[PDB]
Amino acid sequence: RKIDSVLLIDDDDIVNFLNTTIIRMTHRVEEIQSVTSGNAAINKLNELYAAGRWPSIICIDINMPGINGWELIDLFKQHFQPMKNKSIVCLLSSSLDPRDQAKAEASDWVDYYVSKPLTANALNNLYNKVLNE
Repeated sequence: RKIDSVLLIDDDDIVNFLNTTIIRMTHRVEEIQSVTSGNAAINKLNELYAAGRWPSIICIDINMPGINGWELIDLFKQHFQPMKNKSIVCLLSSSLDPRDQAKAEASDWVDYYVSKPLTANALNNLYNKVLNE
């Protein structure tokens, strides 16, 4: 019942650190990694496709120096459509907004949209989404 992994994309280290603690507190995930930008994300997911590997869950901060989480998804839509459904994608935004909630629901790449850091509830649905895969 473990989860293979989660990749976190945020440019704020304290948040990556917090989120990755709160995932540790959950005892349900095998490996956790972290990148701090959209292009570093590409390079890593890319290095990953190249392996059986694809993160079990992906979290992405909307607001990021350089391209934001929406542009990163637009790029996923275009580089990585193999995986559109081999992943579970969570978007995060410090401040929650209705516009964005709606796009997340729209988008078939984004499975969820929350504030920051991860909570235990949010991680539980994410785990349930990977299991009702």
